Amino acid sequence: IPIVAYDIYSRLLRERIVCVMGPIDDSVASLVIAQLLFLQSESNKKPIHMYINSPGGVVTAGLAIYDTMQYILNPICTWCVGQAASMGSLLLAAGTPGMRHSLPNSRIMIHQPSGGARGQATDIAIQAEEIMKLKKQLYNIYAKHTKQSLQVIESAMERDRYMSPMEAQEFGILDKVLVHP
Amino acid sequence: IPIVAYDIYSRLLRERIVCVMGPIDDSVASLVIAQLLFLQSESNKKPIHMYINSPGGVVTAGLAIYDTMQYILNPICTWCVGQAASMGSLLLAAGTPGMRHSLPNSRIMIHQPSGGARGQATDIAIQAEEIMKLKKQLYNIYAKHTKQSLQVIESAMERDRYMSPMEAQEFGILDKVLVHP
Amino acid sequence: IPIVAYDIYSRLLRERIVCVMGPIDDSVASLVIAQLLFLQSESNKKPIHMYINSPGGVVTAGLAIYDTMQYILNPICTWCVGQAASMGSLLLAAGTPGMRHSLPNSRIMIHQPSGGARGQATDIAIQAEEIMKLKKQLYNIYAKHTKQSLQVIESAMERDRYMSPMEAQEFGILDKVLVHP
Amino acid sequence: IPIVAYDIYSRLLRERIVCVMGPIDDSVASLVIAQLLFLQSESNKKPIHMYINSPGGVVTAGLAIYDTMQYILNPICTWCVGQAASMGSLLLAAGTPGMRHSLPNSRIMIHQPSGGARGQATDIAIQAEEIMKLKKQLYNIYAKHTKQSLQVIESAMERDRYMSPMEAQEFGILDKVLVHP
Amino acid sequence: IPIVAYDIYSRLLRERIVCVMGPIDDSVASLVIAQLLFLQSESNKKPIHMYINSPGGVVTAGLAIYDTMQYILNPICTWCVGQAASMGSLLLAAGTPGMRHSLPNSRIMIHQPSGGARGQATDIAIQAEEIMKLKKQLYNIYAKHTKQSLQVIESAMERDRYMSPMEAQEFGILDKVLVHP
Amino acid sequence: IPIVAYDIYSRLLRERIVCVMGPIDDSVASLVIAQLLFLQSESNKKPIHMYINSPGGVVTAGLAIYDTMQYILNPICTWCVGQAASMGSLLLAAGTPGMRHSLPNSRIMIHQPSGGARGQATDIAIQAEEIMKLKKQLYNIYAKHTKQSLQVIESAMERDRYMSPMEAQEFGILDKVLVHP
Amino acid sequence: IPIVAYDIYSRLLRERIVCVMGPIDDSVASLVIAQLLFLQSESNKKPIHMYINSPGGVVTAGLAIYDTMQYILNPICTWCVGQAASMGSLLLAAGTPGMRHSLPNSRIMIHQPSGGARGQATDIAIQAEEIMKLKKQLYNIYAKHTKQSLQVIESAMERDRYMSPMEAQEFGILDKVLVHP
Amino acid sequence: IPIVAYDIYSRLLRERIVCVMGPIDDSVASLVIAQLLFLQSESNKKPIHMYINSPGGVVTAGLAIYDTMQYILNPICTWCVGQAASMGSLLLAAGTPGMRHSLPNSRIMIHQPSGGARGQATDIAIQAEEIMKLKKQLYNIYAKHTKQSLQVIESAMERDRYMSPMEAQEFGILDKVLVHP
Amino acid sequence: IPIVAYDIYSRLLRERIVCVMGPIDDSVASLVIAQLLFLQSESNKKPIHMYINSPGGVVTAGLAIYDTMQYILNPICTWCVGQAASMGSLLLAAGTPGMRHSLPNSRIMIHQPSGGARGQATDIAIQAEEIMKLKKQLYNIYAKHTKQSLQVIESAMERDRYMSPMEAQEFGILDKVLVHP
Ligand SMILES: *[B]([O])([O])[C]([C][C]([C])[C])[N]C(=O)[C]([C]C1=[C][C]=[C][C]=[C]1)[N]C(=O)C1=[C]N=[C][C]=N1
Ligand SMILES: *[B]([O])([O])[C]([C][C]([C])[C])[N]C(=O)[C]([C]C1=[C][C]=[C][C]=[C]1)[N]C(=O)C1=[C]N=[C][C]=N1
Ligand SMILES: *[B]([O])([O])[C]([C][C]([C])[C])[N]C(=O)[C]([C]C1=[C][C]=[C][C]=[C]1)[N]C(=O)C1=[C]N=[C][C]=N1
Ligand SMILES: *[B]([O])([O])[C]([C][C]([C])[C])[N]C(=O)[C]([C]C1=[C][C]=[C][C]=[C]1)[N]C(=O)C1=[C]N=[C][C]=N1
Ligand SMILES: *[B]([O])([O])[C]([C][C]([C])[C])[N]C(=O)[C]([C]C1=[C][C]=[C][C]=[C]1)[N]C(=O)C1=[C]N=[C][C]=N1
Ligand SMILES: *[B]([O])([O])[C]([C][C]([C])[C])[N]C(=O)[C]([C]C1=[C][C]=[C][C]=[C]1)[N]C(=O)C1=[C]N=[C][C]=N1
Ligand SMILES: *[B]([O])([O])[C]([C][C]([C])[C])[N]C(=O)[C]([C]C1=[C][C]=[C][C]=[C]1)[N]C(=O)C1=[C]N=[C][C]=N1
Ligand SMILES: *[B]([O])([O])[C]([C][C]([C])[C])[N]C(=O)[C]([C]C1=[C][C]=[C][C]=[C]1)[N]C(=O)C1=[C]N=[C][C]=N1
Ligand SMILES: *[B]([O])([O])[C]([C][C]([C])[C])[N]C(=O)[C]([C]C1=[C][C]=[C][C]=[C]1)[N]C(=O)C1=[C]N=[C][C]=N1
Repeated sequence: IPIVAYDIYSRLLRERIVCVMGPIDDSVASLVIAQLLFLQSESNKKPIHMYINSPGGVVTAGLAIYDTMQYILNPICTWCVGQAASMGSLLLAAGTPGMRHSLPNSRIMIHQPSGGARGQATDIAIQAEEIMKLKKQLYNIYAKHTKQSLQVIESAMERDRYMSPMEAQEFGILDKVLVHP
Repeated sequence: IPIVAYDIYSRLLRERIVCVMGPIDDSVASLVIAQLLFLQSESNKKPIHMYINSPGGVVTAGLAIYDTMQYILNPICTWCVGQAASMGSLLLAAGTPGMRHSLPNSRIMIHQPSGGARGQATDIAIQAEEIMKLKKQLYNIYAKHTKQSLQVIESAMERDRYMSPMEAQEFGILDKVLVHP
Repeated sequence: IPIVAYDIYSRLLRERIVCVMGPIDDSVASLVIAQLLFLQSESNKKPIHMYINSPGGVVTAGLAIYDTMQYILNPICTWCVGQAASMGSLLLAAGTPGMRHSLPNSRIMIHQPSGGARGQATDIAIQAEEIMKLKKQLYNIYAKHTKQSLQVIESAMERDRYMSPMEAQEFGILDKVLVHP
Repeated sequence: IPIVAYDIYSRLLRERIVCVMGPIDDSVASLVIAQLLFLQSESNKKPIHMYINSPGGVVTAGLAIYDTMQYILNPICTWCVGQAASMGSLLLAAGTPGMRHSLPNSRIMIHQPSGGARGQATDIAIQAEEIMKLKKQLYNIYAKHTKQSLQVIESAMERDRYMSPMEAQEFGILDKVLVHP
Repeated sequence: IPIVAYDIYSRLLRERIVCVMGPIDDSVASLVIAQLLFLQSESNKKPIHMYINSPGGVVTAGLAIYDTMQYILNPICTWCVGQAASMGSLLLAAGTPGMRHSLPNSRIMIHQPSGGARGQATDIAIQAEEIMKLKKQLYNIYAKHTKQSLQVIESAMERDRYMSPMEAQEFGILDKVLVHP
Repeated sequence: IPIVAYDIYSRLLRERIVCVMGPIDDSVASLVIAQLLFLQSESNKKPIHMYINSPGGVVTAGLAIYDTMQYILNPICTWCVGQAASMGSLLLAAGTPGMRHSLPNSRIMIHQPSGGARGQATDIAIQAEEIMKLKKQLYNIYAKHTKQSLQVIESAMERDRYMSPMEAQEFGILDKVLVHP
Repeated sequence: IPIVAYDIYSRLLRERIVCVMGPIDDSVASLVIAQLLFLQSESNKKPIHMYINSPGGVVTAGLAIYDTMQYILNPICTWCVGQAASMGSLLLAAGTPGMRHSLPNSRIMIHQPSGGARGQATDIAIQAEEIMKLKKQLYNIYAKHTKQSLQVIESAMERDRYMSPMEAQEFGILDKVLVHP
Repeated sequence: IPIVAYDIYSRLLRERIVCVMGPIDDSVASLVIAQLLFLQSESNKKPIHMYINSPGGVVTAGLAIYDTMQYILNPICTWCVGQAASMGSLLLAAGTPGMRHSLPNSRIMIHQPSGGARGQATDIAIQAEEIMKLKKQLYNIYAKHTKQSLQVIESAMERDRYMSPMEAQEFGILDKVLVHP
Repeated sequence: IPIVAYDIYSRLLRERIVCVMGPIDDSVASLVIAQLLFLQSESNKKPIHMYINSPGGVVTAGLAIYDTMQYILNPICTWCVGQAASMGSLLLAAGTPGMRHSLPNSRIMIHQPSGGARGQATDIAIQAEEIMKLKKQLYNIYAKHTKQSLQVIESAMERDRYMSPMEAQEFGILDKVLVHP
């Protein structure tokens, strides 16, 4: 990591740029929330830019970031660079309307959640009930921000669904596919 | 394994004695069914003795043995030696009425089934539905042979429930606790 | 393995009983085919009994057994004991019409094939084309023996589909659910 | 970890924000207590904000934090971000009354403690007695802060019990579910 | 294993000699019970000789053997060769009165049972209750055959208690310490 | 492996049936050659039946079998059961003209050889020259028995090429696709 | 570890607070002694606060800390936070009389030392003699600071003995159980 | 890493030199994009120099860098040092026309993408469709910057194709092969 | 690493001394090139000293360094300390004529390149062609700087060829063997 607020990510932080890179877990989520709360405290008016290059991650860690993005007053511009899959595509869609961007060659992928269950039949019934609830929760989120109906969402996310940026724009995950500024 | 129809288990087979020992898996189940079908073909009238010392095992392997025991015409005497837990307690209860035996110091344990699930939320919902069906199936079997109501069965099997032979007799899992012949 | 044509499976072979137990691989398939060809050479008229307790296995190994069952002149009675999943459910359905049996508590499961692919994009395109062809092949087989239409087959096998013996009979996988002979 | 009191968590510390993130162990507990004692020494009047995103952890480490929260004079606002399970849900409930918050999409889970025992029968009897005492201890804590009766607590925590924020508010684990400030 | 009913242990079986050697598990217990039932069927009058050299083993496997020894009509002579610890000392004490032997340099050891427990606090409470019951069970057995009071048994077995053959005879575990026949 | 010249493969050997099953290595090749030489010595006139279910194997081991098949005077009938890939498809094609068979659902696959090289640049140049020679060798063999030109062979084997039995017959790998005898 | 004498533990050191956290080994002991000697050199009059959250540790490492606590002139206040087991409970008891504190929900555990021995019988006799001496040493220490007789100490520490803070106060391990300052 | 903006890579950053070294993954891509955005913000007019020594890497990580290079207004000079294979050769070709350089002894390699697929046949069909789309995408990129037709691109990239710098210049991957400045 | 531009290698960098130590890989090559470009930018006239102690390394990483040495305008003095084998001997020979040095007891070794190949026969033919080209490339480099004919080079490098400094000077790898300055 190179040095220029000294190391390169801190130097970008002064620009109000937050990088969401790689798998999203609790540690990653913790960091991003900290930066979003810091950037809100520096000012509640200036936009924040979130650059997303992620294969996905943990649902509750992603929902933590998503709630933080909704809760802070700042407008948030989201940028898909390279890929946005699972949680990364959800966070991309959660950007302020008219402020959700992709580069020309990024890939978007959406799908239903996956997990596991163990134990006695009663413990398994509880855990299956919980992942079903989370599935419905996530589908509501995607319906809200993309404006697609629940039926469309359910049909699209049953299996892995890869999108080009133009397809994603048509779907409602993002607003602009920009080549040059 | 010692030699006396030559090795000691084959020598017992001539007595119409089948040994169900240790964990019950497909291989074990395969063997026991083979011996039961052989002993039926040698005669459909003479009783068979099943000696059970088992910690439990795979549900479908156990249900395979259980169905074989019901299907053949021979009366089957069951003997609890040492322990009968999970499937072993179910097979013990499945013996011909009035022919289900324990030695004085054997332990019986009954409980609900356990397992796992993996994959997408839809795959998990299917697998949880399947272990729930198996649970209801097994509870019906225990209710049939012990004469307890379903409510009693459900209450008893929610957690691990260890029994002395006298308790098991009271429950209806077995008929006789014998010290000497 | 006990001794009574001496060991218990050889002793059953004299009864024209073939055991298909556990995962189906090339070795298992090799054995079963050998026994079927032997039993045909001993006589082409007498029925053969195939007892199936299997979680599934390799497609080509299973198709090897399936072709052997069709090719020999003998009628083949199939028996589901414990479970028939994947290839095991297909082999169960491949028994001579009116001769396909389940015990009361067996579970049947049907689903589409699964696999993997690796290499260059051209190698992956070839391997995906091959598993697609195998899927269509298998669906034709199930349609033939169950008399369901292809559409029904495709709908049923998209995900894991567990069946009781009565459901399986309704589906057309088997003819008789027998409690006692 | 980015740099802006220089690194991002230290920069939040100046805001009197303590982050309780991931599994709670002795090291984590040590850190949180240190920060709480530091923030009390900086002033005993100003509130402290505890942001909780935790799957749970060690009972004594969690009880250490819980006692520290009760002992210091400062009011403590608790924030559920993402999830609060086991100890995390207990620490969330331990916040100053009227000051316990969740974001809209957080999950709360409550359950009884789990552990192990080994050794001679006398050693096992001691260890089982100890985890039983800890269970009663924890149930008293939850009853105190949620105002539910012990009977309700015992019924709810026998198995894993997941809650939405509104359900948690109804239960008494938290006071406010906030979308925007 | 050398050959002389051909291999050396089978050749001893014709003498009505059963060898209980090494750790006692289900497999070992299965074998010994099979031999005891065979030797009873050959005649119910002739004594059986059990030669014991064991460090101990599984409680239910040992109790299986112990019940078999009580159930068969034959008198059983027990021989301590080398050591009898845990279950081995219990099986030695279970021989027919006046027929329990040690060689001059054998060691006897008695102690309480050991085990483990895991899971939720409710599961641990059940498992601890079960090992306590087994402890009381075993102490009753030792009191019966040695004629010591329960209080003496409890005091002696709290910790590992090694005995010479003469001490064991004084205790009541055995009757004769023989140098030459 | 079951017993009926006693075990099932030996019992088939008396029928002049050789089984080529699974991966082809030196050991497998050794066995098959031994059986072919034995069956020739029993008579040079009677046909031999080779049943092939193989994923492939070592080139020199396969070429060993192939040369043996050409060298012995007996006509050889080849049977594809399940699959014939790599060497297995070559051995299938090497059967006596008009005597090469597939079952209806077998898969045939043909491809070029694969391997590795290591060492100094001079050692690598030698090893690459050797696998190139082997490639040309094998393509000549396939051209001979299928009657396709070298150009066709080279085009077909550049990548993995799966065939149905009818396609294989069209290609010239086999003569008859038989459903029933 | 966060930064505010800069990192949080150094910042507490300026308050004369020493943290004894987790397992006590030579490294941990080295650190604590260094801090105690530093804090004595800064002044011999001002009290030191030792916060203890420990599962236990090495006897000689703990005795090193204990001797340092006795040797320095400063009064030492000890605080049980979360747990004090083994050496942690001993160090808690070693605080200046009237200055030994617990929070309400801490657990105290006392027990005898444990270890191992290896080698020749002479080497084992030496090592057993050494752990016996250490046991007597430790029991004298506990008797001194708790004012219990040796007999009481020996009885209490034979097995693991868990205490609530009030029980510990009654025992004499600590003076005050404080809820709020 | 040596120190002279202090460490050697930061010291080069002040020269507007970005190093793309070794395998290209998300972390590497993240860093390079950060530096490119920083260098654009320092001025949009001054050229950037990208030094490439890479064996290749992840497609989406590489496409992320490639899109960033196109999006920023600065001209970008690319330098092949040592090797440019896979993504490294693509990034080399993506430099500003007339500004793409190689040293005399660098090797360029181009080839099609590689990957894997797993799961059900439907999941495999989706994943194969996705790598096919990515292949077409990449071939369009190479056609754009090298000015070769798609047919030429497809023919060249079917297998690994190594190039000297002069060959690469002829192909259109680069403009200048420089010995001295 | 000790501190005196602060750590010892940075302190030498101010002397225009670059250390090439141990195996040469991409990371090592990256560092050396960075330092050479930095030292050129500080001035294009002042010589650079390269101290070489290397067992060898990756060809393209070494060729990267070699091209950098040729490209920069500065004269480069090379010093063999301890050993120069493979790439290390090539880099030693690449120093400015009259400026290539060895200490008295250094060992030089030259040999041909080594590697590996895998895959289909076509992939292996490509990879063997590539290592052959690299071999010819390297032999041209050695011929250029040592002034030996290609025939001499080929003969010398077929096997490992160790040289004393005087032998190396005779060969033309270096100019001066210095005892004292
Ligand atoms: B995605 O592919 O990243 C996807 C999120 C999408 C639905 C918005 N991720 C998941 O579904 C994860 C997968 C995972 C499981 C286990 C560890 C790490 C990642 N599922 C969960 O996180 C999860 C959480 N609670 C219950 C079940 N599954
Ligand atoms: B018992 O304790 O043996 C119990 C049977 C009882 C309910 C009559 N066994 C099980 O429940 C087993 C546990 C197991 C799981 C996995 C491997 C081996 C054993 N459960 C199952 O076999 C099972 C089968 N299908 C679905 C889910 N679980
Ligand atoms: B079943 O669940 O057993 C199922 C067969 C069903 C469709 C009649 N099995 C498979 O689909 C197997 C799974 C498997 C993969 C790899 C090793 C072992 C088992 N699939 C294949 O065998 C296969 C074969 N060729 C290509 C792809 N997949
Ligand atoms: B929770 O799920 O985090 C839960 C706490 C809840 C009851 C408030 N955690 C536990 O119960 C832990 C689980 C655990 C065991 C072992 C290592 C780490 C975590 N139990 C204990 O910590 C514990 C402590 N002492 C005795 C027994 N169990
Ligand atoms: B002895 O030392 O062999 C002793 C038996 C004695 C009391 C007559 N053995 C045990 O107590 C065994 C130890 C053991 C545990 C686990 C695996 C193997 C051996 N205890 C048990 O077998 C047991 C059984 N059920 C519950 C708890 N412990
Ligand atoms: B096939 O897929 O089985 C194929 C044979 C076909 C061309 C008739 N097999 C091979 O090409 C084998 C693959 C292999 C390599 C290493 C171990 C085992 C199998 N190739 C060789 O055996 C081989 C032999 N000598 C040199 C190079 N490769
Ligand atoms: B306690 O549980 O931490 C306890 C101390 C108590 C008696 C005040 N600890 C010990 O007894 C330790 C256990 C241990 C053994 C080996 C490594 C680490 C910890 N015993 C000893 O340290 C020890 C030292 N010398 C001889 C024997 N045992
Ligand atoms: B090259 O050799 O680096 C090449 C890129 C070229 C086509 C411009 N790389 C790939 O094709 C990579 C290989 C790889 C696979 C898995 C992990 C790391 C690298 N392929 C992919 O990244 C990929 C991505 N999505 C789907 C399939 N393959
Ligand atoms: B030397 O011994 O360091 C020698 C270089 C000499 C010819 C100037 N090294 C090599 O030949 C290396 C060996 C190596 C292989 C694999 C990893 C690391 C080192 N060969 C190569 O680097 C290479 C590169 N491309 C193709 C084949 N071999």
